[PDB]
Amino acid sequence: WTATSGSCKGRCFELQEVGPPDCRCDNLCKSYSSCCHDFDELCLKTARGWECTKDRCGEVRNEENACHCSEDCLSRGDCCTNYQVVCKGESHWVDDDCEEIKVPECPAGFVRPPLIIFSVDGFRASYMKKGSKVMPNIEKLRSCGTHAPYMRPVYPTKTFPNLYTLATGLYPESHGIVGNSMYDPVFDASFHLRGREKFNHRWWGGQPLWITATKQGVRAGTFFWSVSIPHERRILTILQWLSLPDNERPSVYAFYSEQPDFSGHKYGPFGPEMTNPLREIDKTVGQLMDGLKQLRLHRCVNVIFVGDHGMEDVTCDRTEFLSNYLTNVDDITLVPGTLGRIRAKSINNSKYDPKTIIAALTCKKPDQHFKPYMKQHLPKRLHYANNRRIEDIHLLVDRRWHVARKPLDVYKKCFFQGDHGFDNKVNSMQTVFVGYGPTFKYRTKVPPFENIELYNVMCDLLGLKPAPNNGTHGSLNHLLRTNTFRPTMPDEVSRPNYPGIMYLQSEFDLGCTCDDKVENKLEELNKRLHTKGSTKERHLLYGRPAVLYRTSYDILYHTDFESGYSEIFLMPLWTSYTISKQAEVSSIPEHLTNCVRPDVRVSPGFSQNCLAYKNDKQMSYGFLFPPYLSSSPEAKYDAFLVTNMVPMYPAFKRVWAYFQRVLVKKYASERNGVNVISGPIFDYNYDGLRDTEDEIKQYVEGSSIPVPTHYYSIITSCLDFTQPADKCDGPLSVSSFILPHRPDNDESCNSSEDESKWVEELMKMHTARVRDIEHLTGLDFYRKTSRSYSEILTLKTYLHTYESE
Ligand SMILES: *[C@@H]1O[C@H](CO)[C@@H](O[C@@H]2O[C@H](CO)[C@@H](O[C@@H]3O[C@H](CO[C@H]4O[C@H](CO)[C@@H](O)[C@H](O[C@H]5O[C@H](CO)[C@@H](O)[C@H](O)[C@@H]5O[C@H]5O[C@H](CO)[C@@H](O)[C@H](O)[C@@H]5O)[C@@H]4O)[C@@H](O)[C@H](O[C@H]4O[C@H](CO)[C@@H](O)[C@H](O)[C@@H]4O[C@H]4O[C@H](CO)[C@@H](O)[C@H](O)[C@@H]4O)[C@@H]3O)[C@H](O)[C@H]2NC(C)=O)[C@H](O)[C@H]1NC(C)=O
Ligand SMILES: COCC(=O)N1CCC(c2ccc3ncn(CC(=O)N(C)Cc4ccc(C#N)c(Cl)c4)c(=O)c3c2)CC1
Ligand SMILES: [Ca+2]
Ligand SMILES: [Ca+2]
Ligand code: NA
Ligand code: NA
Ligand SMILES: [Zn+2]
Repeated sequence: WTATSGSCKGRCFELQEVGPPDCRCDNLCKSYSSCCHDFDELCLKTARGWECTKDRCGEVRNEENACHCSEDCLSRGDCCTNYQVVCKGESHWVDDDCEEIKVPECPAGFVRPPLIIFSVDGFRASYMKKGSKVMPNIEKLRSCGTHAPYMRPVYPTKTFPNLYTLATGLYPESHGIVGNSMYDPVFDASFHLRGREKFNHRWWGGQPLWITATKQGVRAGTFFWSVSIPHERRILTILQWLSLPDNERPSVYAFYSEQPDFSGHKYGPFGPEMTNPLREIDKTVGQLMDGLKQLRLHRCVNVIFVGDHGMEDVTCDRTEFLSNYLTNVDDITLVPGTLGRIRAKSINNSKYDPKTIIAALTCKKPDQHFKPYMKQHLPKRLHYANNRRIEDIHLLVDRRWHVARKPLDVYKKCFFQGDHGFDNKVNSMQTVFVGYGPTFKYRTKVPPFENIELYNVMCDLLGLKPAPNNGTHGSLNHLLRTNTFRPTMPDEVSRPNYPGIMYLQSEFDLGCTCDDKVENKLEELNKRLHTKGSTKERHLLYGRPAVLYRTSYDILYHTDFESGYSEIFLMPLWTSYTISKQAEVSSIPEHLTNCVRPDVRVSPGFSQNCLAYKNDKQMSYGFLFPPYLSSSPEAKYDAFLVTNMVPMYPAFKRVWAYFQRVLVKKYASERNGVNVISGPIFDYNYDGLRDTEDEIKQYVEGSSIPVPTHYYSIITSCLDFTQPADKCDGPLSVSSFILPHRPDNDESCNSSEDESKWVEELMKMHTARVRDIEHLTGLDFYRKTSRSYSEILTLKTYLHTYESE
């Protein structure tokens, strides 16, 4: 109930929202149908349009007009945005030369440069180049300020998850807005873009920028807008708030545009109809910049021009139907479209089996345009599992395609030609970032980066301490002229032990055998030096990783590799080795096929054992440092130490052996040497964070050997590939992966073929950031380099995407 019989007189676009049953006058009242009776009349004036003309100059004020051209308008803060241009001989902002903003040039009373965030829905990254001839204002912001060639959205690449990620610096799994459409099984409620349900605060987690600012005494309202408020009126409202008294005026502002997304869904990303919406958005930026220039704020404010996601070509006829795969299609509920999410129709149904649904959807048609996953099996880079609103069954849909339950869902609603929501590494889903103002750099291009990083930067821009979030604070310092945050390396929590030779062979009863008894002071001191760390500078190029939790571990040195060996998990946490361009690949000798050797530095009680692998009919083993890459037949014995062994399913060993025997050498050839760090990951509760010992759900049968959920590698070389990896003087280049440790290769439809036809494709799908591995391991990498810490943080957030240009 609303008593709509109050008034908006003197209250138009008020900042403090007033509580029902009293009527409202704020920018959201229309969405709630709760505006006062006279809101349209007083707050949504339209008379005489949005622009001054020559005949209107110095007019007598008429309060009915949409905006004003009278002499008093500048002091009232309510001129039309072109007033100085038409009536005072001023130039439009876009026609002015660009001039470096070295210091903020603000009116008296401004405590700090305001921040204006201009967000555009569906603004695909390539629009910046392809539409540049029709977007002169946007082109000036881009060429004069700081810009990236593209910005990576979060998955799913939908509106509400991405806009709220921009506001919070959190993954959708953490902020709770996991789709444009969501069902919560605990609320027994569905969230849609259309409807009142989305108004309930129970959906919205984390701490958005407006709340962060308000808590710290910086004034800021929410970033939402009612759709029916026209763009010209949103801009005039922002400019009027900027003319408020010092004690009343906000420091952060948000404009939102529904375009170009709206027309993109109808016409496709590059439909001829798309030129006009891009023109109209550019005109709106022009209105803002002209308005700022009138108020002498155009060299004071920091402006961020930012998109939520791009747009792909998608039509009705490119739809896969679940009724073509399943027979029981009426026992499921599907969230459809550019992603699929599947749950049971009824919770009273104990005859609902996710296993049988997955099997009936796996590699069933040769051209199949989607792939089913249990959520914990999705690529870890998506960070899309740790929330009750994310269904156990997920469908990853090919770009350009849709999934639907039954044909009747599609014709009983071709309409549309565009859509979005696909994997966030897809080129068509990439969006835009431009920063312009005193605090951003001048005429500067930055590498592509993830939208999760922006919350920290906006906090820096406003002098705020960020709430805990998923950005890496310092990784975007290169965007800023000043206000840089000074990041520092986390302190190491556990110091390693360095064990010497402490155990005789006969103390071990591991059930292992090796043909190694086949037997010089020249070469005995030599190998003693190797065991002491003489080759360590070759194989550990960036220092040892720091362990950021409490644990018991040993450093083990060898000719060809170094490791950090966990006495708790009975295997390395990390294994580090360098392979030059000139390195040679060899075989495992016949006599060494089943060789496993006790390590006389490590107790029998803290070792794995061969008998457990013999008894476990499902589980086999592999090695972290590959025997194929030994530097000599004598060094090869080190690779068969029990302390280099890890548990591996035979299906996974096909993947791992191909990576070790073929791909490491190929990368060494291409990149002029590589340094590799490899290791296990345990994430049984799919939270993206390292498991404690008591979270492990699976062991090698009848032992205390824990089974990893994933295996990682981090592959580093010189950015200047004319220098070898082990003698690099400048910036680094990295690619990394987090491969799921699965007992089948059901994910790869071509797995019955030779590894050369499917393994590398799998690895590409499971590409990762160094920072993702750090979360999953409690390790901190690149501790000892010649590079600045901010640069290393940028390197740790890099993702190698394997898309074209
Ligand atoms: C990305 O960045 C984010 C942000 O930094 C990282 O997420 C953080 O992870 C922390 C570790 O998991 C976690 O800290 C825990 O917080 C518990 C208190 O939780 C509430 O308070 C916070 C702070 O105000 C709030 O933000 C939380 O909000 C969540 O929940 C509501 C719904 O209730 C949502 O609206 C919101 O979207 C958000 O949901 C997300 O998080 C929850 C987990 O909290 C998930 O379940 C959701 O699916 C969703 O992802 C909460 O309202 C606190 O209780 C924890 O402490 C326990 O654990 C320690 C172990 O050290 C133990 O010593 C304590 O005793 C304690 O145990 C008690 O609780 C147990 C569980 O019920 C119980 O078994 C015991 O008996 C004890 O009573 C813990 O400190 C933090 O909340 C989140 N924050 C957010 C915002 O998500 C994220 O990890 C990053 N991702 C990556 C990959 O790096
Ligand atoms: C976290 O706080 C939640 C909260 O304050 N509320 C819950 C939500 C509640 C509410 C009330 C009325 C509304 N009217 C229109 N739209 C559309 C709308 O603005 N865009 C499409 C643009 C937009 C801009 C910023 C963000 C962010 N970030 C997002 Cl996601 C969307 C609402 O989304 C909307 C939301 C307002 C109260
Ligand atoms: Ca959108
Ligand atoms: Ca975990
Ligand atoms: Na076995
Ligand atoms: Na297969
Ligand atoms: Zn859309």
